[PDB]
Formats: sequence, structure tokens, C-alpha cells
Amino acid sequence: AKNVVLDHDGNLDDFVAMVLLASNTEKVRLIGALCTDADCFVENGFNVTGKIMCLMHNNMNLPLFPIGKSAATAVNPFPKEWRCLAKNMDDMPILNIPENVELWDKIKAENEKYEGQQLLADLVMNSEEKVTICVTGPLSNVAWCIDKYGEKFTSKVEECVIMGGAVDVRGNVFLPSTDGTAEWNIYWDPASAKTVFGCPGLRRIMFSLDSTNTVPVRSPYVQRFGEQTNFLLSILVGTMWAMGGGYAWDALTAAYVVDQKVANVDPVPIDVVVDKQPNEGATVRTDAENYPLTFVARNPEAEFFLDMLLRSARAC
Amino acid sequence: SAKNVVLDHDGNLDDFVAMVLLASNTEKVRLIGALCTDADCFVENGFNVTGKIMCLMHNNMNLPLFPIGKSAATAVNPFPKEWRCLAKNMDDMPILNIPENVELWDKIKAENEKYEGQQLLADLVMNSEEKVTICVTGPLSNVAWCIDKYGEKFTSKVEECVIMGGAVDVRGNVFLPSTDGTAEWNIYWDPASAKTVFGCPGLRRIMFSLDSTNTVPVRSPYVQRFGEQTNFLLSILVGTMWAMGGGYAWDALTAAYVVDQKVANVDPVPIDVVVDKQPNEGATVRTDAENYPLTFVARNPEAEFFLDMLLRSARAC
Ligand SMILES: O=c1[nH]cnc2c([C@@H]3N[C@H](CO)[C@@H](O)[C@H]3O)c[nH]c12
Ligand SMILES: O=c1[nH]cnc2c([C@@H]3N[C@H](CO)[C@@H](O)[C@H]3O)c[nH]c12
Ligand SMILES: [Ca+2]
Ligand SMILES: [Ca+2]
Ligand code: NA
Repeated sequence: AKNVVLDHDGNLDDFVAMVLLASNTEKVRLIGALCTDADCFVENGFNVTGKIMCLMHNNMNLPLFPIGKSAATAVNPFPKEWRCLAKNMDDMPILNIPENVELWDKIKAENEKYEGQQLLADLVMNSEEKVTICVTGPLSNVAWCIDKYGEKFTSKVEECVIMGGAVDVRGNVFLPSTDGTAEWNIYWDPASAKTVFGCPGLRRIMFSLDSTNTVPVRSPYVQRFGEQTNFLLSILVGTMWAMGGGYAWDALTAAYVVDQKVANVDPVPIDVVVDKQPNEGATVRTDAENYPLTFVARNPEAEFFLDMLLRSARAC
Repeated sequence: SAKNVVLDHDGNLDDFVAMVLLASNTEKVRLIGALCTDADCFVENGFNVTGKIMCLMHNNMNLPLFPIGKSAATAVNPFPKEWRCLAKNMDDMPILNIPENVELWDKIKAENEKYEGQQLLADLVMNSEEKVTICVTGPLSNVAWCIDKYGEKFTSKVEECVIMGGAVDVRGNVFLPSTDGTAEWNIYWDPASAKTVFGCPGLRRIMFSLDSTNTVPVRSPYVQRFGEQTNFLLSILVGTMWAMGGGYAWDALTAAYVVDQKVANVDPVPIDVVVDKQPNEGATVRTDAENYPLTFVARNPEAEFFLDMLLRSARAC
């Protein structure tokens, strides 16, 4: 197993990603998580992370791990309508089973001591073996670590597997002020993304919309979780997919961390537009000589991923 | 002992909580049919969720199967698209997709597909041996269609209509550039049909307007109590729906009254509906017309009684 830290922002797919990482203990040792006030309100995202962790800890061999709220602030906030989803999950029956909330109330204070950005730096730098960071929210926290510690941090990262961007397809940030070329995780904090994508010392795998677009979440698939209601994780994952849209963005990204068979990768030099322009947050190919490479996921194995998640959701 | 009830709903989350409340209380309520309207739902999804809930309950608490119809009613003023997708979400929920339950729904779905809800409502009421209570949790289009078609032949077979809709002495919830905020959505969706219903002399009406429903908020701690009951399919179902929903229990409170009238005392008010294209289109207003029919408006509902009733009902299976 390899050490993994989940750096997430508390939306539905972030939590599916969490379940995928945590359930696959043969491949993944989940040593920490941080939650950012991006596509959630951070207190709800924090609480849902804890409730999921406690449910799993009480039902399978999943060690407890530190959970930290990130101090990162938005450059461009997510729509309020999407940010409420962690609040909904916080109230779900599956996450409010007596034995699990009792545990979470008990261990909450220890996790309240953490600040997410510092926790990420510490977990990576203090690890004996290198750490894979799975980033399913904005890149603010990885950038903070790079800015503060530089090579002391980046040399300890096995790879940064990132959900974000849109390279050779349209983005998903459609606002009166934008041209639709940017993707939301990057748009939330463009400068931090620029720091991450341009860092020569960091290995990066990028699940941009180019790959996530090709793995739709369809109703008959979601309904298959209904065949598994004796498994708590299947109630959980099925419920979250049922509440979500048509994509599995962050879950696909986490699936790759579990098993790289999920997608092939192509090296591309990726820059980020940080200017206050219609294309703010766009991830763009750059011709600059010696610009660092990012390994962009291509043609993901949709069926393999979908099977992986269904199976993983039988862990408990 | 049990009284005949038909649920006339539009497939939002509280409509389905209402359905569970009616169906789970078999001592008091014999649920003889349901219809779904293409209002605060896409009707195919509301139809499927109704079937899936009924089948789950049939297989786990012996709830008798009943006809489910889709209404052909069309909006005068349609609900926002962003609210109408919730039945689609529910249709994909694990709790509603357990194989034994879905196989039962698959077996009986085609017979239900063939109904048209408006005629179904008329037939269920008129062909019943005993009088029928109609619990209306969407727009009033279907009750109006029956009154228009059959008049006294229909209304004489109705025990009462228990209606979620309107706003009498409080503001509404229809907030548009063209409105003054005094109308409530179920009425605003089809004002003319609501007018027909509230002005009908042959008919006992109980009205849960925003006056009463505003006073029973659905809060996180209460919703989280369903987590104590995850051994019950209905607690997973109801808790999930409240967790997904907004701040109120509109239709569920309305159904609770059908189960037990101690939910609220009522106040007779002559209710007219504004149908002209004015800022308060869809408003339920007091009318001073002589000998105008009375509607019994719920006042000061028993919140704790309701909250307890629902937690208990959600332990039926
Ligand atoms: O429509 C949406 N609802 C909730 N979250 C997202 C996102 C978030 N941003 C990423 C995909 O662009 C992914 O991490 C997801 O959590 C994009 N679009 C939506
Ligand atoms: O936010 C809302 N505004 C207006 N109506 C509703 C509803 C539906 N409309 C009715 C309350 O206006 C009730 O029957 C409910 O099912 C849910 N949420 C809202
Ligand atoms: Ca995310
Ligand atoms: Ca309704
Ligand atoms: Na159909």
C-alpha cells in the first residue's frame, strides 16, 4: 500500500473519492484528509469527512486519520447552490448512525487542532515513504506548501493526482463574465493552480474535463447500488450519486490513485491564465522551452472504473 | 375503521414524505390511489417514485397495492426547473431500488401507465363504496377537472379535500419580477383550477396554507434523528428526503392532518383566488361574496405532535 492524502472540497464526488480511497486498503493507506471552503461550506465538509471516516472505521479495518480544515480562501467562489451539498449529507441517515456519531463527537476535538494546509505539508514531509496527494478541490493547499517549503515538500511527493482543468475541450465555468474555457477547481484559485502546474519538482497527473467528460454517471448504474443495500458504503455512494449530476470527476481521479489502469496519460506542458479576463482560470498548453510536464489522463476505462466503485462499495 | 384516501401530489420531497405518512398509518388511512402531476416534478419521475415507494411498503408492511395515475394537467404558470428534478434524484436512490421491490413495480407498472390521473381521481372517488378524502399536495387542477366534469356526482362522494396551498394572512412564496409575493406556488401554478375548487359549494375543504406550514420548520437535529432508526426502511427513506429538502414540511403536515385532525384546529374563511394577470395572480384572498362557501384554514398546528407522528410512522418498516 502507498501513503495517500485526500485534499478535497466537500462536494458529492469528493466524498465518493474519499470512500474509494479509504475502502481500498490493499492499495491505499489513507493517512490524512483536508477540506477546503470551495465547493462546500468547510464546517459541513469537515463534519461529513469525519462521519464517513467513523462509519468506515467502525465497520472495516480502516485506521483513523487526521482531518484538517484548510485556511484557503477563494479567489472566485463556487455557486452557493452547489456548496450546500455537504450540509445535506451531514443530515443523511446513513451518516448519523448512533455508534458512528458517538465516535465522531469523541475524536472531533483532536482534528479541530489542525489547519489543513500545514497538515498537508506535515503529512507529506514527515512520511517515511513518499506520499501521493489526491486533489479533488482547488490547488490552493498544494500551492501553499510549495510556496512555503519548496523542494523540501515537492521532493517528498510521489505524485499529485489532480482533478481540474480542461485542455482540449471546453471548460465548465459559464458566467456572464467568462468565455467558458475554464474549469471550476482551477477558476476558484488560478494563481495557486499556476504555481502547481509550473513547478518543475512536482510529478502531476491531471484528470481534466478531457477525460472526466467520457465517463457519464447514468441512472441504471446508480440504481445498481440498490442491489447492495446490505452494505453501508453502497447506501452512501448510491445516495450521493443519486443526488449528483452526470459526472464522476473526483471519483475517477481517486480511482486512478487506486489503480493506474484507469487511464493512460500524455505529457503536456500546462500553464494557467491568472489575469482578470474572460478566460481566467483556463489551463492552456504552453510552448515555453523546458516548461514542466503534466501527465494528462486520456481515454479512461469507464467500465473498469464503474466496476471498481461498485465493488469498493461492498467493503462494508 | 380506516377511511379511504387518495393522494393527489406533484412529486416533490415533501409530497413523498406525505405519501409515506398516509401509507404507514393503515389503522386510520386506507390509501386507495394516487396521482402525480407534472408540476413540481417531471411526472414520469414522480410516477416511478410513487410506484417504488408503494412496492417497498407492500413487500415490507403489507400495504395493499393501489392504482397510480399520471395527470394530463398542464401548467398555467410552471414551477422552476431547478426544483422539479428532485423526483429524478429519488428514482435513483438505493432505498428505492432494492430488487424485490423494483421487480414488483416492473410487474405492475404497465397497468398504471395506462391510467390518466384526472379520470382516475374521478373514478376512484365516484366508484368507492364509502366517501373518499382527497389529500392534495400539488396544484388543484385535478380536483377542478373532476368538479367541472361531474359536479355534484363527484363532490357528493368526497368526504373532504385536505389541501396544501395558499397564504391567507401571511405573504406567499412566488417571487418574480411581475409578482408582489403574495401568492403560493401550488395555487399560482393553476389559479383558475384553484378558484373552481375553493368556490365549489358541494365540498368540505381543509386548507394548510403558509399560515400554518411556516410554523413547523424542518431542522437538522430533527432530521438527524432518523439516523437512530436506520434499521427501518421508512426512516432511511424519510430521513434521506428531509436531508435533501428545504426548511419546511408543507405537504407532510397536510397529510398528518388526514391521519389525525388533532394536528391543527381550523378556522372557516371564504377563499377566492385571483385569476387575472395581476401582481397577486394566484393569491388566496378573503371574499365578501354573500353565502360564499367556507374553507377551513389550519391554524397553530401541533408541531411536536406532528414531529413525533412522523418519527413513529417511519418505524412501520
Ligand atoms: O455542478 C456541479 N455541482 C457540484 N460540484 C461541481 C463541480 C466540482 N468541480 C470539479 C469538476 O469541475 C469537481 O471537483 C466537482 O467537485 C463542478 N461542477 C459541479
Ligand atoms: O421552495 C419552494 N417554493 C415553493 N414551493 C415549494 C415546494 C412545493 N410547493 C408547495 C409549497 O409552496 C408544496 O406542495 C411543495 O411540495 C417545495 N419547495 C418549494
Ligand atoms: Ca471537488
Ligand atoms: Ca407538493
Ligand atoms: Na412511463
